[PDB]
Amino acid sequence: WEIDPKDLTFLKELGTGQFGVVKYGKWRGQYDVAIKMIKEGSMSEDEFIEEAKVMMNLSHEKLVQLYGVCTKQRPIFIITEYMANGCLLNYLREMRHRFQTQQLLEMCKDVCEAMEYLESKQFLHRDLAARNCLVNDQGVVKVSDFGLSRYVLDDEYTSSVGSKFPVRWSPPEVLMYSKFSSKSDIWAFGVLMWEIYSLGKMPYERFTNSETAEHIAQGLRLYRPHLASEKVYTIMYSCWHEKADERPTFKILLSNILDVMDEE
Ligand SMILES: COc1ccc(F)cc1C(=O)NCc1ccc(-c2nn([C@@H](C)C(F)(F)F)c(N)c2C(N)=O)cc1
Repeated sequence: WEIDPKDLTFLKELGTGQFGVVKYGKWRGQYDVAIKMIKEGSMSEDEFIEEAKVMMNLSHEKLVQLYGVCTKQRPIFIITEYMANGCLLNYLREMRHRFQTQQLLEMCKDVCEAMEYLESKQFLHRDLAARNCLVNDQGVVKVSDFGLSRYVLDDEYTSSVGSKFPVRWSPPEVLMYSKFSSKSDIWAFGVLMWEIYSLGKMPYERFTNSETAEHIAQGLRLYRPHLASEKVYTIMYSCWHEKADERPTFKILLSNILDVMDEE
């Protein structure tokens, strides 16, 4: 799990975010990697380092691989698979100019495969959204930052009443009782399908976070994006049953997605 910084070559800065600056580089001069230089005070570093091996064991082709950490310096670096097309949210917005609707369903299938694998390990993502998915050079969407919110220090992001909490991707039991489960990741997956079919629009854009929480509690749900067929909308809507036990599993969503692919 411990990578020697001597083996990294830094080649270009890709951007920055909540948890630090990201650079593209090579490991041992040969293998592409992305390197995130963790923002001081943003994460519970000792706890993340001890459990970096846990996340490194989650190996599925549709999960962005965590390769290791560099911890013998400040700041700590997190080394991952390089995703040349960057975050899915921005990539959807760029796609508006040139795309086939069948590509949208393939993106949903990629994320659903990763989530079925996490579900099989009873591993909660806790913040599934287009901004936490990445896209590689071949247009494959993969899920990233799985389980990271448990190590975030800022309560504005982790608390269900924090200004920065992902309210628009949360079911009623998370907003009210902070009750996370595989079924809250299912709800967020339905919102992510809506983000894909809306080419990166913000969910519930006319409403504030507090209004959105009330809207959801009243049973109101996102509309069908015009690119989604009624069969696709039925799948995303199935993620939004008020009762968590009524929502499907990722194995069921994957089969439904594969049925629509085989039919349309
Ligand atoms: C799989 O990783 C994890 C799994 C579990 C967990 F709990 C935490 C992590 C984690 O912290 N990973 C560190 C990391 C995260 C995202 C990028 C990245 N970001 N971006 C862009 C948006 C940008 F703009 F930031 F560069 C890429 N293209 C990136 C790229 N990989 O090409 C790089 C490294």
